[PDB]
Amino acid sequence: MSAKDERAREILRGFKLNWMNLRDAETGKILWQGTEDLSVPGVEHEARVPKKILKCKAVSRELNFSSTEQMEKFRLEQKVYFKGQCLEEWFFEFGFVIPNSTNTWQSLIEAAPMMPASVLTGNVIIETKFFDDDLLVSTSRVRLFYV
Ligand SMILES: C/C=C(/C)CC/C=C(\C)CCC=C(C)C
Repeated sequence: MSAKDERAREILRGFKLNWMNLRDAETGKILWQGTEDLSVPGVEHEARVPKKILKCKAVSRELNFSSTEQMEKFRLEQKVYFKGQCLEEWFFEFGFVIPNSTNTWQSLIEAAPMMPASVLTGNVIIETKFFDDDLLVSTSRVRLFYV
C-alpha cells in the first residue's frame, strides 16, 4: 500500500458524477440523459442509447461531477470494446479541479466513419479510466444497448 494508492483512493472517495447527457453535436438535440453515477467501479453499468447516435458524425457530452479532493490534471481514457476487442480509444482533459467544487465538463466525441446497431447492441463495453495526471483513480465499465 503506497502513498499514491492512498491518494488515488482519497480522490475516488471524494469524487461523484451527478448527471450526464449526450446531444447530437450537429442539432444539439438531447440523445441520452441519466443521473446514475456510471463512473462507480466494480459494477457493470448499463445504458440504453438511441441507435441514431451511430449516425451522428459528432456527439456533445456533458459530465457534471463533484470532487472534495484537488486534482492537478483530471483527464479520461475511454476504450470502446466490441466482444473484448478495443476498436477505439478517446482522450479527454479537464485539467485542474478545485477541491469541494462542482463542475460541468463539455467534450465533443468525433465518429469512426460502423457495424449496424443490431450487431453492436449489448456487445459494446465503454472502459473509462479516471486519471489525475498519470495517477489512475478508478476503472469503470458501461455496456451499451442501441434502441
Ligand atoms: C456508441 C458511441 C458513443 C458516443 C456512446 C457514448 C457513451 C458514453 C459517454 C457512456 C460512457 C460513460 C461515462 C462515464 C462517460
